[PDB]
Amino acid sequence: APDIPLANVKAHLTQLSTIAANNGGNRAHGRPGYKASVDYVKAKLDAAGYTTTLQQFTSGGATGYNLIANWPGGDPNKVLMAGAHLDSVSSGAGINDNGSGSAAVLETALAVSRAGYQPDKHLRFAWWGAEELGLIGSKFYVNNLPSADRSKLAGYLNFDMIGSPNPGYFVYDDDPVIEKTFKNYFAGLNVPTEIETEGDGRSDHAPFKNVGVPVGGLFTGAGYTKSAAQAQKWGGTAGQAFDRCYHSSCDSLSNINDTALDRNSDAAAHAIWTLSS
Ligand code: MET
Ligand SMILES: [Ca+2]
Ligand SMILES: [Zn+2]
Ligand SMILES: [Zn+2]
Repeated sequence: APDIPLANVKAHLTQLSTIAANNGGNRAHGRPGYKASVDYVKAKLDAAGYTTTLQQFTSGGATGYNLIANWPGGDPNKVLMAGAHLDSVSSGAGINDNGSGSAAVLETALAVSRAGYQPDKHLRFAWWGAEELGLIGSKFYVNNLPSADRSKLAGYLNFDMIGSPNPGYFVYDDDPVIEKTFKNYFAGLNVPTEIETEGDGRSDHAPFKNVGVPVGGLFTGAGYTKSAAQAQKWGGTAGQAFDRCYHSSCDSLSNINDTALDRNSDAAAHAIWTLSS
């Protein structure tokens, strides 16, 4: 797998920050900042050769969208998917929640095209709308997939909050093979990992997990407080939240830890290449 360049991921975060500032200060469902975010991600993918689909749905009286991107080729009967929600809450730009995961998945998709990668499994990437209203966009996607198509899913990898300013390195404990793939990557960097417990079923992997699709993912922490033992293994500040700007107006470009964002972007690419071979 390629090393994902941190500067390219940060450039996507800068564009999402400008989009929020030009649209009222947020990228929330039903507000202009959300569709403008979708348009930016779609344009980058279409230029790189992906087949893109916009899936529209209505929630809370307003139109939302999921953006699905398929890399042509690979086995149609074994699909590996990776995704991230693209909406924010209405209090701010949502740069760590979840510009961080959205930008890492987007740069991984661009890296597949730049590398001229031809995977054995078919690759599909998704950016979900309306996650902050209760996983509405990912539930819409799973509820509308025919059973024949659901059975072709080999795994779904989720990236939601991966650049927290006082980070921890948490790996989901769902499918064992996906979990081992991430743990082995961090082992090679000599960075310890812990099992994800703060978010539980509260992100877009839940609808997939509930229908039997293997899932996994990465998380760097939200409102919970980092312990002394955790600061000893990862640095940072014990007694402070992992993300002091969770769902706040201060979840801006300054609310990102570059080391954690780079490590988790590189781990995302490593898992995508490893599991699609
Ligand atoms: C990964 S669980 C914590 C984040 C939560 N899904 C959110 O969007 O706020
Ligand atoms: Ca990197
Ligand atoms: Zn989130
Ligand atoms: Zn959130």
